[PDB]
Amino acid sequence: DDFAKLEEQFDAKLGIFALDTGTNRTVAYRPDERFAFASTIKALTVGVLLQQKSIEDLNQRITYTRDDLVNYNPITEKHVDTGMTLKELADASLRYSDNAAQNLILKQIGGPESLKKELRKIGDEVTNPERFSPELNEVNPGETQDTSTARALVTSLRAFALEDKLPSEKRELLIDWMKRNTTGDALIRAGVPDGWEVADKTGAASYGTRNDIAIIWPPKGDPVVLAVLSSRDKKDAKYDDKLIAEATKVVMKALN
Amino acid sequence: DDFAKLEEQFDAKLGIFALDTGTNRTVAYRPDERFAFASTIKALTVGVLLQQKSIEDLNQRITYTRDDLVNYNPITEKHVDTGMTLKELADASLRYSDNAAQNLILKQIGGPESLKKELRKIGDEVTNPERFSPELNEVNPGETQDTSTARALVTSLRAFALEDKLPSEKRELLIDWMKRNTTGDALIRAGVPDGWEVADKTGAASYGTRNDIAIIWPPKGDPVVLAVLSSRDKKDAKYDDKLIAEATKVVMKALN
Ligand SMILES: *C(=O)[C@@H](NC(=O)Cc1cccs1)[C@@H]1NC(C(=O)O)=C(C)CS1
Ligand SMILES: *C(=O)[C@@H](NC(=O)Cc1cccs1)[C@@H]1NC(C(=O)O)=C(C)CS1
Repeated sequence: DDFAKLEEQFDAKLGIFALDTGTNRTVAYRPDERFAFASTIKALTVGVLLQQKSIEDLNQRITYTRDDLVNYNPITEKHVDTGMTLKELADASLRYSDNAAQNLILKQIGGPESLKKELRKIGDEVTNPERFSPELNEVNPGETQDTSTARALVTSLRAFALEDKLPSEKRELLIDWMKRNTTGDALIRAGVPDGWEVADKTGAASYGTRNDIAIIWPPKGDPVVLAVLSSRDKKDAKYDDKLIAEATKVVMKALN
Repeated sequence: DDFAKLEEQFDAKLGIFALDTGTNRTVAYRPDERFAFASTIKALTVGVLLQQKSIEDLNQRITYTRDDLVNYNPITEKHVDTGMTLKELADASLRYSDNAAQNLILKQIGGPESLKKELRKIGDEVTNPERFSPELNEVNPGETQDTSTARALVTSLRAFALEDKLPSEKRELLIDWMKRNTTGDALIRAGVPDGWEVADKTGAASYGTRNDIAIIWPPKGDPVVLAVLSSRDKKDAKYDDKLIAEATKVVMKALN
Protein backbone atom coordinates (compact mmCIF):
# COMPACT_ATOMS: atom_id res chain seq x y z
CA ASP A 1 0.00 0.00 0.00
CA ASP A 2 0.90 3.44 -1.07
CA PHE A 3 0.21 5.43 2.13
CA ALA A 4 2.62 3.14 4.06
CA LYS A 5 5.17 3.92 1.29
CA LEU A 6 4.74 7.67 1.82
CA GLU A 7 5.11 7.29 5.56
CA GLU A 8 8.44 5.46 4.86
CA GLN A 9 9.67 8.05 2.27
CA PHE A 10 8.83 11.03 4.48
CA ASP A 11 9.45 9.47 7.87
CA ALA A 12 6.06 10.61 8.91
CA LYS A 13 2.64 9.45 10.21
CA LEU A 14 -0.28 10.14 7.92
CA GLY A 15 -3.98 10.44 8.82
CA ILE A 16 -6.34 10.32 5.86
CA PHE A 17 -10.05 10.39 5.26
CA ALA A 18 -11.85 11.03 2.02
CA LEU A 19 -15.56 10.83 1.16
CA ASP A 20 -16.77 10.86 -2.42
CA THR A 21 -20.05 12.57 -1.79
CA GLY A 22 -21.58 11.20 -5.12
CA THR A 23 -21.23 7.53 -4.05
CA ASN A 24 -20.38 7.51 -0.29
CA ARG A 25 -17.25 5.58 -1.21
CA THR A 26 -14.57 6.23 1.22
CA VAL A 27 -10.71 6.19 1.35
CA ALA A 28 -9.08 5.80 4.91
CA TYR A 29 -5.62 5.47 6.33
CA ARG A 30 -5.42 5.89 10.18
CA PRO A 31 -8.70 7.88 9.83
CA ASP A 32 -9.33 7.89 13.59
CA GLU A 33 -5.77 8.71 14.68
CA ARG A 34 -5.56 12.01 16.55
CA PHE A 35 -3.51 14.91 15.22
CA ALA A 36 -3.14 18.55 16.27
CA PHE A 37 -5.68 20.27 14.05
CA ALA A 38 -3.63 23.44 13.92
CA SER A 39 -4.96 26.08 11.63
CA THR A 40 -7.48 23.78 9.89
CA ILE A 41 -9.73 24.78 12.87
CA LYS A 42 -10.15 28.21 11.35
CA ALA A 43 -12.46 26.73 8.73
CA LEU A 44 -14.78 25.26 11.37
CA THR A 45 -14.51 28.47 13.32
CA VAL A 46 -15.87 30.55 10.41
CA GLY A 47 -18.58 27.90 9.98
CA VAL A 48 -19.81 28.58 13.48
CA LEU A 49 -19.48 32.40 13.00
CA LEU A 50 -21.69 32.13 9.95
CA GLN A 51 -24.34 30.20 11.88
CA GLN A 52 -24.44 32.75 14.63
CA LYS A 53 -24.51 36.13 12.29
CA SER A 54 -26.43 37.32 9.37
CA ILE A 55 -24.37 38.08 6.28
CA GLU A 56 -25.16 41.75 6.90
CA ASP A 57 -23.94 41.39 10.53
CA LEU A 58 -20.48 40.41 9.23
CA ASN A 59 -20.02 44.12 8.42
CA GLN A 60 -19.58 44.90 12.12
CA ARG A 61 -16.15 46.56 12.52
CA ILE A 62 -13.86 45.05 15.19
CA THR A 63 -11.32 47.37 16.82
CA TYR A 64 -8.11 45.78 18.13
CA THR A 65 -4.58 46.61 19.31
CA ARG A 66 -1.08 45.32 19.09
CA ASP A 67 -2.10 43.24 22.18
CA ASP A 68 -4.35 41.11 19.91
CA LEU A 69 -1.50 40.34 17.49
CA VAL A 70 0.30 37.08 18.02
CA ASN A 71 2.91 35.17 16.04
CA TYR A 72 1.58 35.49 12.45
CA ASN A 73 -0.59 38.42 11.46
CA PRO A 74 -0.24 38.95 7.71
CA ILE A 75 -3.46 40.97 7.23
CA THR A 76 -4.33 42.00 10.73
CA GLU A 77 -0.95 43.73 11.20
CA LYS A 78 -1.86 46.22 8.46
CA HIS A 79 -5.11 47.47 9.99
CA VAL A 80 -4.46 48.06 13.72
CA ASP A 81 -5.57 51.70 13.34
CA THR A 82 -8.65 51.18 10.98
CA GLY A 83 -10.06 47.97 12.45
CA MET A 84 -11.39 45.13 10.29
CA THR A 85 -14.90 43.97 9.69
CA LEU A 86 -15.92 40.49 10.64
CA LYS A 87 -16.13 39.71 6.95
CA GLU A 88 -12.54 40.92 6.47
CA LEU A 89 -11.45 38.91 9.46
CA ALA A 90 -12.97 35.75 8.05
CA ASP A 91 -11.22 36.41 4.75
CA ALA A 92 -7.82 36.89 6.42
CA SER A 93 -8.26 33.88 8.68
CA LEU A 94 -9.26 31.51 5.91
CA ARG A 95 -7.20 32.87 2.98
CA TYR A 96 -4.02 33.87 4.81
CA SER A 97 -4.22 31.72 7.98
CA ASP A 98 -3.97 34.98 9.93
CA ASN A 99 -3.79 33.77 13.58
CA ALA A 100 -4.92 37.07 15.21
CA ALA A 101 -7.93 37.14 12.91
CA GLN A 102 -8.77 33.63 14.24
CA ASN A 103 -8.48 34.84 17.85
CA LEU A 104 -10.64 37.85 17.09
CA ILE A 105 -13.36 35.71 15.46
CA LEU A 106 -13.09 33.24 18.35
CA LYS A 107 -13.67 35.98 20.93
CA GLN A 108 -16.67 37.08 18.92
CA ILE A 109 -18.23 33.60 19.20
CA GLY A 110 -17.52 33.11 22.93
CA GLY A 111 -14.09 31.49 22.84
CA PRO A 112 -12.75 27.93 22.43
CA GLU A 113 -15.29 26.45 24.95
CA SER A 114 -18.14 27.96 23.06
CA LEU A 115 -16.73 26.75 19.74
CA LYS A 116 -16.47 23.25 21.16
CA LYS A 117 -20.04 23.48 22.37
CA GLU A 118 -21.23 24.43 18.84
CA LEU A 119 -19.14 21.61 17.28
CA ARG A 120 -20.77 19.14 19.65
CA LYS A 121 -24.08 20.57 18.59
CA ILE A 122 -23.46 19.73 14.94
CA GLY A 123 -22.61 16.07 15.82
CA ASP A 124 -18.80 16.39 16.15
CA GLU A 125 -17.77 14.58 19.36
CA VAL A 126 -14.05 14.31 18.33
CA THR A 127 -12.66 17.81 17.67
CA ASN A 128 -11.47 19.41 20.97
CA PRO A 129 -10.93 23.18 20.80
CA GLU A 130 -9.34 24.39 24.00
CA ARG A 131 -6.91 27.16 23.28
CA PHE A 132 -6.37 30.34 21.35
CA SER A 133 -3.94 30.69 18.51
CA PRO A 134 -1.02 29.85 18.44
CA GLU A 135 -0.96 27.98 21.79
CA LEU A 136 -3.40 25.44 20.22
CA ASN A 137 -0.44 24.36 18.02
CA GLU A 138 1.51 23.06 21.11
CA VAL A 139 0.30 19.47 21.33
CA ASN A 140 2.39 16.58 22.60
CA PRO A 141 1.83 12.97 21.49
CA GLY A 142 -0.87 11.33 23.56
CA GLU A 143 -2.55 14.65 24.38
CA THR A 144 -6.10 15.32 23.19
CA GLN A 145 -6.49 19.08 23.58
CA ASP A 146 -6.71 20.88 20.23
CA THR A 147 -6.79 17.56 18.32
CA SER A 148 -9.14 15.99 15.91
CA THR A 149 -9.08 13.13 13.40
CA ALA A 150 -9.20 13.02 9.60
CA ARG A 151 -12.68 11.50 9.76
CA ALA A 152 -14.06 14.09 12.19
CA LEU A 153 -12.64 17.04 10.23
CA VAL A 154 -14.11 15.72 7.03
CA THR A 155 -17.52 15.19 8.60
CA SER A 156 -17.53 18.62 10.17
CA LEU A 157 -16.28 20.53 7.08
CA ARG A 158 -18.89 18.68 4.89
CA ALA A 159 -21.61 19.64 7.41
CA PHE A 160 -20.93 23.38 7.23
CA ALA A 161 -20.00 23.62 3.55
CA LEU A 162 -22.23 21.10 1.78
CA GLU A 163 -25.13 19.94 3.94
CA ASP A 164 -27.51 21.95 6.26
CA LYS A 165 -25.54 23.46 9.15
CA LEU A 166 -25.56 26.66 7.05
CA PRO A 167 -28.05 28.15 4.62
CA SER A 168 -26.98 28.24 1.05
CA GLU A 169 -25.96 31.95 0.87
CA LYS A 170 -23.56 31.42 3.83
CA ARG A 171 -22.30 28.08 2.45
CA GLU A 172 -21.37 30.08 -0.70
CA LEU A 173 -19.32 32.53 1.38
CA LEU A 174 -17.32 29.81 3.15
CA ILE A 175 -16.66 27.94 -0.11
CA ASP A 176 -15.56 31.14 -1.93
CA TRP A 177 -13.05 31.97 0.90
CA MET A 178 -11.65 28.43 0.90
CA LYS A 179 -11.54 28.22 -2.91
CA ARG A 180 -9.40 31.37 -2.81
CA ASN A 181 -6.96 30.22 -0.14
CA THR A 182 -3.38 31.50 -0.71
CA THR A 183 -1.69 28.95 1.57
CA GLY A 184 -2.38 25.65 -0.02
CA ASP A 185 -0.81 25.56 -3.43
CA ALA A 186 1.81 22.83 -2.60
CA LEU A 187 -0.58 20.54 -0.72
CA ILE A 188 -4.00 19.13 -1.73
CA ARG A 189 -4.13 21.45 -4.78
CA ALA A 190 -0.82 19.97 -6.01
CA GLY A 191 -2.34 16.41 -6.11
CA VAL A 192 -5.52 17.21 -8.06
CA PRO A 193 -5.84 17.93 -11.86
CA ASP A 194 -5.95 21.63 -13.06
CA GLY A 195 -9.61 22.43 -13.71
CA TRP A 196 -10.74 20.57 -10.61
CA GLU A 197 -11.83 23.31 -8.24
CA VAL A 198 -10.36 23.05 -4.68
CA ALA A 199 -11.43 24.73 -1.48
CA ASP A 200 -8.97 24.13 1.32
CA LYS A 201 -7.51 25.13 4.65
CA THR A 202 -4.00 24.29 5.68
CA GLY A 203 -2.28 23.85 9.02
CA ALA A 204 1.22 23.62 10.47
CA ALA A 205 2.21 22.89 14.10
CA SER A 206 4.67 21.22 16.62
CA TYR A 207 5.95 17.74 15.84
CA GLY A 208 6.24 18.52 12.15
CA THR A 209 2.48 18.62 11.95
CA ARG A 210 1.27 19.45 8.44
CA ASN A 211 -2.40 19.30 7.52
CA ASP A 212 -4.82 20.17 4.76
CA ILE A 213 -8.61 19.73 4.64
CA ALA A 214 -10.46 20.27 1.40
CA ILE A 215 -13.52 20.06 -0.74
CA ILE A 216 -12.64 18.94 -4.28
CA TRP A 217 -15.00 19.31 -7.26
CA PRO A 218 -14.76 17.14 -10.29
CA PRO A 219 -15.62 19.02 -13.56
CA LYS A 220 -19.10 17.56 -13.14
CA GLY A 221 -20.46 15.45 -10.40
CA ASP A 222 -20.54 15.49 -6.70
CA PRO A 223 -17.65 16.82 -4.54
CA VAL A 224 -15.00 14.84 -2.60
CA VAL A 225 -14.26 16.02 1.04
CA LEU A 226 -10.73 15.07 2.11
CA ALA A 227 -8.47 15.53 5.18
CA VAL A 228 -4.82 14.87 4.85
CA LEU A 229 -3.13 15.13 8.26
CA SER A 230 0.56 14.39 9.21
CA SER A 231 3.03 14.62 12.09
CA ARG A 232 6.49 13.34 12.94
CA ASP A 233 8.26 12.10 15.92
CA LYS A 234 10.50 14.98 16.90
CA LYS A 235 9.02 18.11 18.45
CA ASP A 236 11.02 20.42 16.18
CA ALA A 237 10.66 18.36 13.04
CA LYS A 238 10.29 19.94 9.66
CA TYR A 239 7.48 18.99 7.34
CA ASP A 240 7.47 18.53 3.61
CA ASP A 241 4.40 19.64 1.66
CA LYS A 242 5.09 17.03 -0.99
CA LEU A 243 3.82 14.38 1.44
CA ILE A 244 0.35 15.91 1.41
CA ALA A 245 0.51 16.36 -2.40
CA GLU A 246 1.60 12.73 -2.96
CA ALA A 247 -0.99 11.47 -0.46
CA THR A 248 -3.68 13.40 -2.35
CA LYS A 249 -2.64 11.70 -5.62
CA VAL A 250 -3.18 8.27 -3.89
CA VAL A 251 -6.61 9.29 -2.66
CA MET A 252 -7.72 10.49 -6.13
CA LYS A 253 -6.50 7.21 -7.76
CA ALA A 254 -8.32 5.11 -5.13
CA LEU A 255 -11.61 6.96 -5.71
CA ASN A 256 -11.50 7.54 -9.47
CA ASP B 1 25.49 47.85 -16.03
CA ASP B 2 23.64 44.86 -14.68
CA PHE B 3 20.78 44.67 -17.19
CA ALA B 4 23.43 44.69 -19.94
CA LYS B 5 25.16 41.79 -18.22
CA LEU B 6 21.92 39.77 -18.15
CA GLU B 7 21.38 40.32 -21.90
CA GLU B 8 24.91 39.03 -22.33
CA GLN B 9 24.48 35.98 -19.99
CA PHE B 10 21.19 34.88 -21.61
CA ASP B 11 21.77 36.17 -25.16
CA ALA B 12 18.51 38.02 -25.05
CA LYS B 13 17.06 41.53 -25.28
CA LEU B 14 15.48 42.94 -22.09
CA GLY B 15 12.72 45.52 -21.72
CA ILE B 16 12.27 46.89 -18.22
CA PHE B 17 10.09 49.54 -16.62
CA ALA B 18 9.41 49.83 -12.84
CA LEU B 19 7.50 52.49 -10.98
CA ASP B 20 7.56 52.87 -7.21
CA THR B 21 4.05 54.22 -6.70
CA GLY B 22 5.14 55.80 -3.38
CA THR B 23 8.07 57.96 -4.53
CA ASN B 24 7.51 57.94 -8.27
CA ARG B 25 11.07 56.81 -8.77
CA THR B 26 11.58 54.72 -11.81
CA VAL B 27 13.87 51.95 -13.08
CA ALA B 28 14.12 51.71 -16.99
CA TYR B 29 16.11 49.73 -19.51
CA ARG B 30 14.79 49.78 -23.05
CA PRO B 31 11.47 50.90 -21.52
CA ASP B 32 9.94 52.07 -24.84
CA GLU B 33 11.18 49.15 -26.92
CA ARG B 34 8.38 47.00 -28.52
CA PHE B 35 7.81 43.35 -27.62
CA ALA B 36 5.03 40.92 -28.39
CA PHE B 37 2.89 41.30 -25.29
CA ALA B 38 1.83 37.61 -25.46
CA SER B 39 -0.47 36.43 -22.59
CA THR B 40 0.18 39.57 -20.48
CA ILE B 41 -2.70 41.07 -22.48
CA LYS B 42 -4.96 38.81 -20.47
CA ALA B 43 -4.62 41.09 -17.49
CA LEU B 44 -5.66 44.18 -19.44
CA THR B 45 -8.50 42.23 -21.02
CA VAL B 46 -9.99 41.40 -17.61
CA GLY B 47 -9.55 45.07 -16.74
CA VAL B 48 -11.74 46.00 -19.66
CA LEU B 49 -14.24 43.28 -18.89
CA LEU B 50 -14.54 44.45 -15.25
CA GLN B 51 -15.06 48.03 -16.33
CA GLN B 52 -17.76 47.19 -18.78
CA LYS B 53 -19.91 44.72 -16.34
CA SER B 54 -21.29 44.90 -12.82
CA ILE B 55 -19.68 42.30 -10.60
CA GLU B 56 -23.01 40.49 -10.59
CA ASP B 57 -22.98 40.46 -14.43
CA LEU B 58 -19.82 38.28 -14.30
CA ASN B 59 -22.16 35.47 -13.26
CA GLN B 60 -23.40 35.28 -16.83
CA ARG B 61 -22.79 31.74 -18.09
CA ILE B 62 -20.99 31.30 -21.37
CA THR B 63 -21.70 28.19 -23.43
CA TYR B 64 -18.93 27.05 -25.68
CA THR B 65 -17.73 24.07 -27.67
CA ARG B 66 -14.61 22.23 -28.72
CA ASP B 67 -14.35 24.67 -31.62
CA ASP B 68 -13.71 27.39 -28.94
CA LEU B 69 -10.70 25.45 -27.61
CA VAL B 70 -7.30 26.36 -29.04
CA ASN B 71 -3.69 25.46 -28.24
CA TYR B 72 -3.72 25.64 -24.41
CA ASN B 73 -6.95 25.26 -22.43
CA PRO B 74 -6.14 23.91 -19.00
CA ILE B 75 -9.46 24.90 -17.40
CA THR B 76 -11.75 25.52 -20.34
CA GLU B 77 -11.14 22.03 -21.66
CA LYS B 78 -12.82 20.53 -18.59
CA HIS B 79 -16.05 22.49 -18.70
CA VAL B 80 -17.30 22.29 -22.30
CA ASP B 81 -20.42 20.45 -21.10
CA THR B 82 -21.24 22.79 -18.12
CA GLY B 83 -20.10 26.14 -19.67
CA MET B 84 -18.26 28.71 -17.48
CA THR B 85 -19.35 32.03 -16.08
CA LEU B 86 -17.46 35.18 -17.12
CA LYS B 87 -16.04 35.15 -13.54
CA GLU B 88 -14.65 31.66 -13.92
CA LEU B 89 -13.30 32.61 -17.28
CA ALA B 90 -11.52 35.60 -15.78
CA ASP B 91 -10.03 33.21 -13.14
CA ALA B 92 -8.90 30.67 -15.80
CA SER B 93 -7.39 33.37 -18.04
CA LEU B 94 -5.46 35.10 -15.26
CA ARG B 95 -4.36 32.30 -12.99
CA TYR B 96 -3.60 29.67 -15.62
CA SER B 97 -3.21 31.65 -18.87
CA ASP B 98 -6.09 29.66 -20.41
CA ASN B 99 -6.04 30.84 -24.02
CA ALA B 100 -9.60 29.77 -24.76
CA ALA B 101 -10.83 31.66 -21.82
CA GLN B 102 -9.13 34.84 -23.06
CA ASN B 103 -10.84 34.36 -26.41
CA LEU B 104 -14.28 33.91 -24.91
CA ILE B 105 -13.84 37.01 -22.83
CA LEU B 106 -12.48 38.96 -25.81
CA LYS B 107 -15.72 38.01 -27.70
CA GLN B 108 -17.96 39.24 -24.94
CA ILE B 109 -16.17 42.65 -24.96
CA GLY B 110 -16.40 42.95 -28.71
CA GLY B 111 -13.09 41.45 -29.84
CA PRO B 112 -9.49 42.73 -30.40
CA GLU B 113 -10.60 45.97 -32.14
CA SER B 114 -12.95 46.76 -29.31
CA LEU B 115 -10.19 45.96 -26.72
CA LYS B 116 -7.94 48.36 -28.64
CA LYS B 117 -10.60 51.13 -28.38
CA GLU B 118 -11.05 50.66 -24.68
CA LEU B 119 -7.29 50.73 -24.02
CA ARG B 120 -7.09 54.01 -25.99
CA LYS B 121 -9.92 55.18 -23.78
CA ILE B 122 -7.87 54.54 -20.63
CA GLY B 123 -4.86 56.44 -22.03
CA ASP B 124 -2.87 53.69 -23.66
CA GLU B 125 -1.84 54.68 -27.16
CA VAL B 126 0.93 52.06 -27.36
CA THR B 127 -0.61 48.61 -26.86
CA ASN B 128 -1.90 47.22 -30.20
CA PRO B 129 -4.34 44.35 -29.78
CA GLU B 130 -5.15 42.87 -33.18
CA ARG B 131 -5.57 39.11 -32.93
CA PHE B 132 -7.11 36.32 -30.87
CA SER B 133 -5.00 33.77 -29.00
CA PRO B 134 -2.69 32.07 -29.80
CA GLU B 135 -2.15 33.99 -33.10
CA LEU B 136 -1.35 37.16 -31.21
CA ASN B 137 1.99 35.42 -30.18
CA GLU B 138 3.30 35.28 -33.72
CA VAL B 139 5.09 38.56 -34.07
CA ASN B 140 8.13 39.05 -36.21
CA PRO B 141 10.83 41.54 -35.44
CA GLY B 142 9.78 45.01 -36.39
CA GLU B 143 6.04 44.37 -36.55
CA THR B 144 3.70 46.31 -34.26
CA GLN B 145 0.57 44.12 -34.22
CA ASP B 146 0.07 42.68 -30.70
CA THR B 147 3.00 44.55 -29.21
CA SER B 148 3.47 46.94 -26.36
CA THR B 149 6.31 48.41 -24.32
CA ALA B 150 7.29 47.88 -20.68
CA ARG B 151 6.27 51.45 -19.93
CA ALA B 152 2.84 51.18 -21.49
CA LEU B 153 2.08 47.81 -19.84
CA VAL B 154 3.11 49.28 -16.39
CA THR B 155 1.03 52.35 -17.01
CA SER B 156 -2.03 50.44 -18.05
CA LEU B 157 -1.83 47.73 -15.34
CA ARG B 158 -1.44 50.46 -12.69
CA ALA B 159 -4.46 52.30 -14.16
CA PHE B 160 -6.73 49.28 -13.75
CA ALA B 161 -5.35 47.78 -10.57
CA LEU B 162 -4.44 50.85 -8.45
CA GLU B 163 -5.95 54.00 -9.94
CA ASP B 164 -9.45 54.96 -11.09
CA LYS B 165 -10.32 52.97 -14.20
CA LEU B 166 -12.13 50.64 -11.85
CA PRO B 167 -14.04 50.94 -8.63
CA SER B 168 -12.33 49.40 -5.63
CA GLU B 169 -14.44 46.19 -5.49
CA LYS B 170 -13.50 45.41 -9.09
CA ARG B 171 -9.87 46.38 -8.36
CA GLU B 172 -9.97 43.79 -5.57
CA LEU B 173 -11.05 40.95 -7.92
CA LEU B 174 -8.29 41.70 -10.49
CA ILE B 175 -5.68 41.92 -7.83
CA ASP B 176 -6.69 38.79 -6.02
CA TRP B 177 -6.74 36.83 -9.28
CA MET B 178 -3.24 37.99 -10.16
CA LYS B 179 -1.84 37.41 -6.65
CA ARG B 180 -3.04 33.78 -6.95
CA ASN B 181 -1.49 33.35 -10.39
CA THR B 182 -0.10 29.80 -10.90
CA THR B 183 2.22 30.43 -13.88
CA GLY B 184 4.77 32.85 -12.54
CA ASP B 185 6.64 31.19 -9.69
CA ALA B 186 9.95 31.20 -11.63
CA LEU B 187 9.85 34.83 -12.97
CA ILE B 188 9.21 38.06 -10.97
CA ARG B 189 8.09 36.17 -7.85
CA ALA B 190 11.48 34.41 -7.87
CA GLY B 191 13.14 37.88 -7.73
CA VAL B 192 11.16 39.09 -4.72
CA PRO B 193 11.62 38.04 -1.04
CA ASP B 194 9.11 35.47 0.14
CA GLY B 195 6.36 37.07 2.08
CA TRP B 196 6.01 40.22 -0.02
CA GLU B 197 2.72 39.90 -1.91
CA VAL B 198 3.09 39.72 -5.67
CA ALA B 199 0.36 40.08 -8.33
CA ASP B 200 1.50 39.09 -11.80
CA LYS B 201 0.68 37.87 -15.28
CA THR B 202 3.12 35.97 -17.45
CA GLY B 203 3.57 35.45 -21.21
CA ALA B 204 5.55 33.40 -23.62
CA ALA B 205 5.67 33.81 -27.40
CA SER B 206 7.65 33.32 -30.64
CA TYR B 207 11.27 34.50 -30.81
CA GLY B 208 11.69 33.24 -27.23
CA THR B 209 9.55 36.02 -25.89
CA ARG B 210 9.22 35.63 -22.18
CA ASN B 211 7.28 38.31 -20.21
CA ASP B 212 5.95 39.04 -16.70
CA ILE B 213 4.05 42.14 -15.48
CA ALA B 214 3.49 42.55 -11.71
CA ILE B 215 2.47 44.68 -8.72
CA ILE B 216 4.70 44.07 -5.73
CA TRP B 217 3.83 45.19 -2.21
CA PRO B 218 6.86 45.73 -0.13
CA PRO B 219 6.31 44.68 3.64
CA LYS B 220 5.05 48.19 4.33
CA GLY B 221 5.12 51.12 1.77
CA ASP B 222 3.21 51.75 -1.51
CA PRO B 223 3.46 49.14 -4.30
CA VAL B 224 5.88 48.84 -7.18
CA VAL B 225 4.47 48.12 -10.70
CA LEU B 226 6.97 46.31 -12.83
CA ALA B 227 7.23 44.96 -16.41
CA VAL B 228 10.02 42.65 -17.45
CA LEU B 229 9.82 41.78 -21.16
CA SER B 230 12.35 39.76 -23.17
CA SER B 231 12.90 38.33 -26.61
CA ARG B 232 15.71 36.65 -28.63
CA ASP B 233 16.73 36.76 -32.24
CA LYS B 234 15.80 33.30 -33.51
CA LYS B 235 12.14 32.48 -34.14
CA ASP B 236 12.38 29.08 -32.41
CA ALA B 237 14.52 30.36 -29.53
CA LYS B 238 14.02 28.81 -26.11
CA TYR B 239 13.64 31.22 -23.24
CA ASP B 240 14.93 30.97 -19.73
CA ASP B 241 12.80 32.10 -16.76
CA LYS B 242 15.90 32.82 -14.78
CA LEU B 243 16.49 35.94 -16.93
CA ILE B 244 13.27 37.51 -15.59
CA ALA B 245 13.96 36.48 -11.95
CA GLU B 246 17.46 37.99 -12.17
CA ALA B 247 16.21 41.21 -13.88
CA THR B 248 13.72 41.49 -11.06
CA LYS B 249 16.49 41.29 -8.32
CA VAL B 250 18.22 44.17 -10.12
CA VAL B 251 15.12 46.35 -9.95
CA MET B 252 14.60 45.62 -6.28
CA LYS B 253 18.16 46.77 -5.52
CA ALA B 254 17.89 49.86 -7.71
CA LEU B 255 14.81 50.88 -5.74
CA ASN B 256 16.17 50.41 -2.13
C1 LIG C 1 -1.84 27.19 11.73
O1 LIG C 1 -1.51 26.06 11.38
C2 LIG C 1 -0.87 28.34 11.88
N1 LIG C 1 0.32 27.75 12.47
C3 LIG C 1 0.96 28.21 13.53
O2 LIG C 1 0.71 29.27 14.06
C4 LIG C 1 2.12 27.41 14.04
C5 LIG C 1 3.28 27.90 13.26
C6 LIG C 1 3.75 29.18 12.93
C7 LIG C 1 4.87 29.11 12.15
C8 LIG C 1 5.28 27.82 11.87
S1 LIG C 1 4.25 26.63 12.60
C9 LIG C 1 -0.68 29.23 10.64
N2 LIG C 1 -0.98 28.51 9.43
C10 LIG C 1 -0.12 28.10 8.50
C11 LIG C 1 -0.78 27.38 7.39
O3 LIG C 1 -2.00 27.18 7.39
O4 LIG C 1 -0.13 26.88 6.50
C12 LIG C 1 1.21 28.23 8.60
C13 LIG C 1 2.13 27.55 7.66
C14 LIG C 1 1.90 29.00 9.72
S2 LIG C 1 0.85 30.10 10.61
C1 LIG D 1 0.51 33.46 -23.67
O1 LIG D 1 1.62 33.92 -23.45
C2 LIG D 1 0.23 32.02 -23.93
N1 LIG D 1 1.22 31.63 -24.90
C3 LIG D 1 0.92 30.84 -25.95
O2 LIG D 1 -0.19 30.30 -26.09
C4 LIG D 1 2.02 30.71 -27.00
C5 LIG D 1 3.04 29.70 -26.56
C6 LIG D 1 4.39 29.83 -26.22
C7 LIG D 1 4.92 28.61 -25.85
C8 LIG D 1 3.98 27.60 -25.92
S1 LIG D 1 2.37 28.11 -26.43
C9 LIG D 1 0.03 31.10 -22.68
N2 LIG D 1 0.77 31.55 -21.51
C10 LIG D 1 1.92 31.05 -21.06
C11 LIG D 1 2.45 31.83 -19.92
O3 LIG D 1 1.99 32.93 -19.61
O4 LIG D 1 3.37 31.39 -19.23
C12 LIG D 1 2.53 29.96 -21.58
C13 LIG D 1 3.73 29.33 -20.95
C14 LIG D 1 2.04 29.24 -22.83
S2 LIG D 1 0.32 29.40 -23.05
